[PDB]
Amino acid sequence: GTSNRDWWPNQLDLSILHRHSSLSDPMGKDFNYAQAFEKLDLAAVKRDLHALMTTSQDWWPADFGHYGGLFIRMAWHSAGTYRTADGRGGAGEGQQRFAPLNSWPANANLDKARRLLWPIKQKYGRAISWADLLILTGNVALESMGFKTFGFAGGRADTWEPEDVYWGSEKIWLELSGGPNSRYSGDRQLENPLAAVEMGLIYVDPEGPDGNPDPVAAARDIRDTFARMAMNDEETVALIAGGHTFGKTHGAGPASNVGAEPEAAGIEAQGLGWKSAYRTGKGADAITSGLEVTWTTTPTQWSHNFFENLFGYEWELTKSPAGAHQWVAKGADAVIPDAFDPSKKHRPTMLTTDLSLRFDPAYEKISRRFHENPEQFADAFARAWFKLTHRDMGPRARYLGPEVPAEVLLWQDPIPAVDHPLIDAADAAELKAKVLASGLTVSQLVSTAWAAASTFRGSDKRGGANGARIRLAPQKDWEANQPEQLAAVLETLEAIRTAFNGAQRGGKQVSLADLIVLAGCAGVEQAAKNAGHAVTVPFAPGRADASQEQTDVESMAVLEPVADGFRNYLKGKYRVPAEVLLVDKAQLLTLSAPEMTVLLGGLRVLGANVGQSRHGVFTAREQALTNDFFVNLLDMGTEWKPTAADADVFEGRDRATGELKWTGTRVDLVFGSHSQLRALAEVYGSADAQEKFVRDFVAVWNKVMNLDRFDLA
Amino acid sequence: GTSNRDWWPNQLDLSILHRHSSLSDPMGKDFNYAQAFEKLDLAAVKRDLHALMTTSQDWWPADFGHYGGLFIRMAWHSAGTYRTADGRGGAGEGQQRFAPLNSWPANANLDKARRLLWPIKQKYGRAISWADLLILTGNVALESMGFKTFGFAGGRADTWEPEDVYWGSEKIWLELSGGPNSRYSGDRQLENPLAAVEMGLIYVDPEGPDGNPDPVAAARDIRDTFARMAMNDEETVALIAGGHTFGKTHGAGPASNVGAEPEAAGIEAQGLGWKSAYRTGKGADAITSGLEVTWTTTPTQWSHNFFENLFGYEWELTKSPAGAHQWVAKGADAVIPDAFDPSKKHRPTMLTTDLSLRFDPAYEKISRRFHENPEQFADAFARAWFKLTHRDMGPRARYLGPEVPAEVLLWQDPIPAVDHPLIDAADAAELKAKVLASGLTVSQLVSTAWAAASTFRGSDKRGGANGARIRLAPQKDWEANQPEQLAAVLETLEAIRTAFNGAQRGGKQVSLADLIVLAGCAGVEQAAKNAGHAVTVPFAPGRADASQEQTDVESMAVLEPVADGFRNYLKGKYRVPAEVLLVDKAQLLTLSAPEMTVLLGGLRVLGANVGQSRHGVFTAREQALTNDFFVNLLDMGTEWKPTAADADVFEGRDRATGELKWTGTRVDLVFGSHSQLRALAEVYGSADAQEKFVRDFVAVWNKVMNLDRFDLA
Ligand code: HEM
Ligand code: HEM
Ligand SMILES: [Cl-]
Ligand SMILES: [Cl-]
Ligand code: NA
Ligand code: NA
Repeated sequence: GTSNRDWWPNQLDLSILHRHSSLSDPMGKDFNYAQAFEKLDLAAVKRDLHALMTTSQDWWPADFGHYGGLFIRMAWHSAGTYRTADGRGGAGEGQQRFAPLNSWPANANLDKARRLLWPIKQKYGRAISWADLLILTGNVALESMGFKTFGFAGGRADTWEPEDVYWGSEKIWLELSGGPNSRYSGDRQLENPLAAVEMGLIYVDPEGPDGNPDPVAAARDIRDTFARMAMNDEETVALIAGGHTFGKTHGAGPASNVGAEPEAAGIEAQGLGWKSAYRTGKGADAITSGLEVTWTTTPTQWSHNFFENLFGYEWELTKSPAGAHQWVAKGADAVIPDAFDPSKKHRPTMLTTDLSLRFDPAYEKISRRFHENPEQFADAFARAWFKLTHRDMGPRARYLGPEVPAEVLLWQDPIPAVDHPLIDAADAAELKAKVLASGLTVSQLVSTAWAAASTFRGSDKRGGANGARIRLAPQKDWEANQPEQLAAVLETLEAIRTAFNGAQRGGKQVSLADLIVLAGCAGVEQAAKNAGHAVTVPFAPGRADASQEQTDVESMAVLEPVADGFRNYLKGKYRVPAEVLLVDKAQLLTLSAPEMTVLLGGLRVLGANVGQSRHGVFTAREQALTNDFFVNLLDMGTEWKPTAADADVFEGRDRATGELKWTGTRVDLVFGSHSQLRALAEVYGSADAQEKFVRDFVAVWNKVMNLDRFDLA
Repeated sequence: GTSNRDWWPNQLDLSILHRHSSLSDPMGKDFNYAQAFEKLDLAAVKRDLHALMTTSQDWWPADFGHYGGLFIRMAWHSAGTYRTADGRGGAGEGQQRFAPLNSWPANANLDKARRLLWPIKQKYGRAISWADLLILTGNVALESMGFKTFGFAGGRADTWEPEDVYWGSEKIWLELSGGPNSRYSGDRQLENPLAAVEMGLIYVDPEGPDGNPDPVAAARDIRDTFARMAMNDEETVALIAGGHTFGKTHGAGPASNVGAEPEAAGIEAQGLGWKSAYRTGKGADAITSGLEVTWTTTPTQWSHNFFENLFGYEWELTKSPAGAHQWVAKGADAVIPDAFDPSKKHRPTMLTTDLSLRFDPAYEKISRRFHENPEQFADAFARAWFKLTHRDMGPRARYLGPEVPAEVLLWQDPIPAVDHPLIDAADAAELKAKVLASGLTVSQLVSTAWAAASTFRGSDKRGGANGARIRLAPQKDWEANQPEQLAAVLETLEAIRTAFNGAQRGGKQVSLADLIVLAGCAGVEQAAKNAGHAVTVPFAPGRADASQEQTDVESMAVLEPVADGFRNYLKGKYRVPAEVLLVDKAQLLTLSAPEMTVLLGGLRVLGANVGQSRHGVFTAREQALTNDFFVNLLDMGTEWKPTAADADVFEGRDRATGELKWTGTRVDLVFGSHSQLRALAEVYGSADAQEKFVRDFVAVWNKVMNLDRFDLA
């Protein structure tokens, strides 16, 4: 059946903005997962999970009689898809249970792991999400095997369809670099936003880069991909060596014995995949990655044996029974237990990427320190495990249940608690009048609030105006934020703030975070008045100001908007067309297509463009809140053509005279070209639509202003 | 970016069930288009459209100084995509303005026609939909040129994204038959549900079948496609000759001059396409189809000159300036006006498909009668034009405005007026108790009501339980409806009805249509009580009973369910797997994926299967409304394998013992296989889900019962 994507494979895709509708959700529209979770008997769930660890099922027998290593890998892979570049992936949506991740080659046999958990899921129902369950199971696996975890938070609501993520452009699973759709160019430079070396891997190839078994070059891939997952060297070594303290890999026979992944399997497979024709196809005969490595002498118990083995032997390159590259300890005795036959022991083995932790010089120093100081290792691994499995959960306000660690961690972008009365409505009116009396213009107030609030992304719930980080490094210096203009607004607002706060009684004070937002609201009000409309814009106080010391400058860098169509900004030339980057930003903002449309057309007329660019400013009454963008964009009296200087800038001329009326970019003109966007623009450009436009603009403006307000959840 | 559809191109696509979300709709959740339309000054809109007909724009100059022919073609094409097989296509959703239909080669230059109407659309805003405006414009065209239309109804609400329609499997526009994705097999048998001879055409190729200019063979393709659009020979001849009374074709130069269709065009083309390098690119130089024919001596005035020319000349095969096959009158004088140069005239010309109306012997008889009696022609054309443009609008209850024709037409599947008091809540309770006391079983009652209500399709708003047509030919004899069992139920209900209605005063009576639905409601309540749960199922009276004489038996044939997964029914073996046909049915029923899931699982345990098949009946308490379908389907204690006799029937055995527990079809087991469906089944299969399951089942049951209830809109 031929589709629109077949005929016009490059047209923009707006269905990414309309996922996750109430239509696909089986829960009623008022269901609140946090409320369900908070009444869960978490202790009961944990007891059942502890029981499960050693309850072997014959359709996928437990190695060593204990599923803990399998479950650790399952939770690690749940979390492991995370990319800092866009915040997409991670554990927080339970996406391992849907395509494509349920069928990635690196997730082979995790279908079995998930299926082992169905009885517990069934028993507790909506009070524990799959998303929470995968991580809690990993925690219980660790605790069961003698490792004390740093804590756990619930609150990951389940989702009900696949998330739209760019995972790469290869058309072949596990394609090595340099193909027609390579993710690598130059000196092994991985394309942003990707954080894995091959399509269908988590981070790196366990055999080495492009299959070449060099530990030193593998380390370079490890460092790069883990950094793209928000992890530094100490965290990386702790996580790899911690995880590989447990369990084993599976490669008992040739890979050609393994059949179709879950999404390809027949209907009778009932959602499982990778059925194997090798011997019994399971247990002792399992094939998952094709590697056959068991790291420690006690694979079901926390130990310090990983680093003892890593440093205590020299290593020889060998092949598994499936033909994959791996390492075996020279001259060792058979000291590692077999998973099924108590009469069999094996020599210590390692992956190429495990050897990276000894042969990369920076990792070697950490590894040695961990070998010499095992308590350091344990604490680092516990902290890293917590970070790995919570890094996409957002502010601490979203963390639920009795095991949330009290310690505030820098990567959580912490926001101080408020410990004073908040401004009320009379105070808000007094502050908005002060702001408008200061001389700050509508363009300045809207631009500033926009810059502050629009760093939010719903993928990992980072960013937003809470914290007033716009005033700190690095946000204060981002080009899109117009650092010189920004500084002047902030000084004026800080003086208003100081004067208001110094006049108060009791402890009442306004934060700068709240004042930035409220000043934006006053801008919008003023713009509506400029257009002859009375409009009140809603404002909710309660934001606090974070410090520079609470603000990791290197972690904040990934929030920098290099493309922000809402301010007609593009920091450089990119291969993806600007209108696709606009839709991508709208998705991170949680906007629908109508919301993106209304928002952009209003911002253009309020003066929110970077540098005061006239591109898309289709009005003769700038700083007035009108639907002029739409009415003028849709006027067939104007003809548009690209400029000779720049094919991405367009000139709009009177059709009859030739006279220049406007200029615009691709992000402006898409609204007149894309047949779905244009249908939305037509609603707002109609004669009956001015009041609708104003009211829909205020609603979407407020939405953006509140995106990070989980304190009001 | 590689997508799930790239990796698994045959997996089932559930996003067809989740279109039209409140996310994508720019109007607020409370917008009601009928309430807007009812206050539109339709007379004023028509005056504006009348003026537009002779107000030429220089970017697309009006042939003859009159846009009427262009607008008639536009309205005809808006309607002309309709297929009776599934009800999909037609003018009722305004889909011409979205992909793919906006860019079909047969719709070339209708982009210009729609753009001409933006000022009016803009002026009247949400009070007239695009969908209604396209049709209205064609009526105003006709009226402006001296033709009396049959009437007009508003009420077609606009849509905001493309509909999911199977238009064929070809990957090339206008592909000739016999390719690797041919839509023809056997002796020129067009595959169902398609109603056009090539991809991107409306009905037929104007040059002849596969480009062969034989009018006799063309006539076969005309008859077949028009019948697949619900039009008979009289109506077909009336429509083709009626439409070709007006305007002209456009083929002034070679087609290689014409550029990209709108969806492929550059951003600067602002939604238009087919830009032409031939001379001025427009007006006297226009190229649309590549044909260059002007049919009558007065292309801007209704006449009977089409038939005067068709029968008063002999015709010679010729070529247009673009090389297309067309016909010219032998020996004729230059009597046809030129569209722009008042000093130039031309000989009469015709398409191959126009000549079909004289050289097909059946058409020739109708065409001669129309030639001799042009008043017969005018009335047939007006009736056909109304039917064409309204055929997908649904029951007459949906028809809005002051020009609705009072004549009731058989093709409307008309429902008599109700002229008596309706039953109240106490009456409904009395009737449900009588029905249950009669001995009719839960399975009988549920199956009967399901059979009656589930003929609805949202594509053209035909079918449903209103009318009690289940008791008439042909519904009473459809295999899926189990004719002998259905007859026994209907006799019992008719006796209850007679007794209740004979006891009343005051003229209160209950229709059989209502009692069929009410009795199904009693069954569902009884099933709930069998499970230990008291629930009330909502019921809304006001359906009426249609007669046999008010029922077109041949038009009702396309509503027969040949595949109904909700009753585990497949009338024969099809190319398309049964789970794909289930999703197709659910889309016609307007169900989401959660709604489809709940409904199916509940119908399985109520005894709704055709023939009392055990397939999918995963319960030991049949006729009790429980979630047993889901709990048993999801039990990993059961292993599934296809049977040797039939690869589409599966046995479920105990994994440990081999003992046979169940049988199922593809439609049952897809809920345990597809990863999104399985996620939904898991919710309803959980230990906390009995209350939810019952509530959600009752709600979707009531939804299905009420699909055709536009009297309650
Ligand atoms: C450079 C990074 C890493 C690579 C290349 C890697 C590679 C793999 C491979 C190839 C397997 C075998 C799959 C199979 O055949 O069953 C595996 C197993 C496993 N990995 Fe990793 N791993 C990495 C990091 C991690 C991390 C960070 C953790 C957790 C903290 C982890 C925990 C596990 C465990 C527990 C197993 C054993 C599974 C079982 O017992 O069934 N690994 N690793
Ligand atoms: C066998 C069925 C039919 C065929 C093959 C056919 C074919 C065409 C073609 C090839 C064009 C020329 C497009 C262009 O070059 O501008 C056209 C024009 C047109 N057709 Fe048809 N047609 C059919 C039925 C109808 C029907 C049912 C009507 C309306 C009742 C209709 C009304 C028109 C009008 C009014 C024009 C002139 C457009 C103008 O003036 O711009 N046609 N036809
Ligand atoms: Cl994601
Ligand atoms: Cl459609
Ligand atoms: Na994420
Ligand atoms: Na339709």
